[PDB]
Amino acid sequence: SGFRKMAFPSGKVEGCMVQVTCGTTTLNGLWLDDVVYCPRHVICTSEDMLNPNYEDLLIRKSNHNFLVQAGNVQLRVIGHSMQNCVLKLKVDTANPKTPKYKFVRIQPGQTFSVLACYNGSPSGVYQCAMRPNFTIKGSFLNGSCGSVGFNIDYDCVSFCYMHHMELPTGVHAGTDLEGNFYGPFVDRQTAQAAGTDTTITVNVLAWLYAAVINGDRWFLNRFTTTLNDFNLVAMKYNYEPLTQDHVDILGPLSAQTGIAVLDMCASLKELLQNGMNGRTILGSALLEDEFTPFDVVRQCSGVT
Amino acid sequence: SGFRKMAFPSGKVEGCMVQVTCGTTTLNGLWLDDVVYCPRHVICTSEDMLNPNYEDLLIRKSNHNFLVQAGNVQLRVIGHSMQNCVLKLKVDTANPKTPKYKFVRIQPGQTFSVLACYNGSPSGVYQCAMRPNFTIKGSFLNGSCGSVGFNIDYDCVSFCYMHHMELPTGVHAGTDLEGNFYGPFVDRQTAQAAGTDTTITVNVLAWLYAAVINGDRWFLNRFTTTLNDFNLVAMKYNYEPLTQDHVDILGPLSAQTGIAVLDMCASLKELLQNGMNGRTILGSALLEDEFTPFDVVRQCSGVT
Ligand SMILES: O=C1[C@H](c2cccc(Cl)c2)CCCN1c1cncc2ccccc12
Ligand SMILES: O=C1[C@H](c2cccc(Cl)c2)CCCN1c1cncc2ccccc12
Repeated sequence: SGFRKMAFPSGKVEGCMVQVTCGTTTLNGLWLDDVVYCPRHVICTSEDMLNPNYEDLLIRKSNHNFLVQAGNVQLRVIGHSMQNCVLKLKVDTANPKTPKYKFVRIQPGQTFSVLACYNGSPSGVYQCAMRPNFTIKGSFLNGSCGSVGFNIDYDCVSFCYMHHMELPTGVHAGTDLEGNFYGPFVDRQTAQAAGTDTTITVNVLAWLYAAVINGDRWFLNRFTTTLNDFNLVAMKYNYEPLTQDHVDILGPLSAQTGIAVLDMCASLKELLQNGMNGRTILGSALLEDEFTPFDVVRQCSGVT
Repeated sequence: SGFRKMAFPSGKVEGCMVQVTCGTTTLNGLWLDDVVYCPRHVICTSEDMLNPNYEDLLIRKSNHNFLVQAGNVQLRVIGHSMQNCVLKLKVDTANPKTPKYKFVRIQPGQTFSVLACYNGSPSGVYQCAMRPNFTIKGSFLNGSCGSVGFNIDYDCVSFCYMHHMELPTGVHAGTDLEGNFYGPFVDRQTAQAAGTDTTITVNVLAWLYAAVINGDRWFLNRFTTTLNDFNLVAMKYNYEPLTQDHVDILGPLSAQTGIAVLDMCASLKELLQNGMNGRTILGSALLEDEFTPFDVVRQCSGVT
């Protein structure tokens, strides 16, 4: 029993973190095999962040200008190239701690663990979600760029995020491991619109299923609804429209609890229309949307 | 910017997790140097959990009855002994992955990271606090016993908790690494009273300071209070009484923000008396108490 905002164990990712310095800028890098991946703005000073021409700035940089340190040892840089918004620094030594890995571009609403890093050293791990507006509500200070987001399937690490930027709003933007930003964001210090952040409806329903499993049942009611009726309410509350794909994914949790997905939708509808009335669900006074249906089954079954 | 319920990186602890089996019972063990620490109820079947005589049960067990597996390799057990509620299994091989470590008995209100484990394999990491009633609101299923709680200071791991039990209430009880339970709990399957769970006032104030630092300021008011006046309100709301020691520890956050500790107390008093009125603080609709003043400074300064 108990339901926590749980992150994946970070050991496999810690063994990949390195420090990358170029000129006066220092950030984190990800060392997998003989390649170190990092945000391309490592070649930038604060001044050229206003309007950088990355290709022109990179021309002034040679292999020896990229200092890569793993713990206390220096890595020899034998190659450099820019792939979208990331630099790939080829080093002469394969990371002996490279786990089995994949690079994946996650979908909005999917969750992942972040290993926040400063100077190539890990400071903390937390779980978060890719918001529908392609931002992440992280916890990142200056120097945390190059910190990565990931998921683990038994022994395989699927890297899905690389931290690059903090918006003036305090939320975070970054890329997949091929250097493509999630959302419309550019690696420029300019005013950028994040967009309307809607609630991940399928995740809130999964979390309601987790609450029933863990004993919190006060919110279950005598009502049902339809997908279209529920969606009229979800629209009014800036909740993502629920589809049959979402209903299908909630299948296992619906079977585990014996509560039909549309009946759970009616409970959600009533919570949206009436509020929590001063009560809590799984120690929260708001509807939590950073647990996917897969996360709930995993945490409630103890997959290692 | 951003404030997350952040856990320590778990790599150092993952390298210590092993599986311990005795008879038909399997749980987790902690391998440090040539010793494996685990809950003493590993010698128990479900039947003798009702009223076990651990010393009599242990008499029927020899070194070869304790199977200790680290990954896929078996460890040879050359010694066994019971220290309070934990067993110490001496093995013939020192853990090559043993980090610098200490065993510490934490104080109620202190926080720590938990690496939940099943069959000696890590499944997830989350941050939690030792409640004033000596329980932890964890996320643990059957098989998670022997999972440990810890803190990290640069490279030293301070082990502070070993999971043993889930109370009928759904909360968790366990021991320090010398086998002494936190609180009044016994390792018996019997009805046990957890006690009144009060809110950790100094932690809520630290979290309010973190909110001001991260930009959420709506709750700051034009009022002040005294320690005695504040405590009259804290009593009414089952909040821990605030002392001058708590005020002194909030010193650095008070200096960082320029908000006197008693002025922040008045903001807290008003939030307790008036509620949140449908608003949030750091993405929460309730007052969060699982961040110590040390946690807030660390997360807001990026200590690795
Ligand atoms: O956002 C940035 C800068 C930036 C500006 C424009 C585009 C890009 Cl790609 C990056 C570069 C310096 C580091 N950085 C930061 C990244 N995360 C958290 C931060 C917390 C406080 C202060 C800066 C932070
Ligand atoms: O609580 C217990 C049992 C127990 C009973 C009485 C005293 C002691 Cl020391 C231990 C032993 C089996 C595992 N266990 C569990 C520990 N944590 C989470 C659990 C979630 C669901 C079911 C059992 C859980």
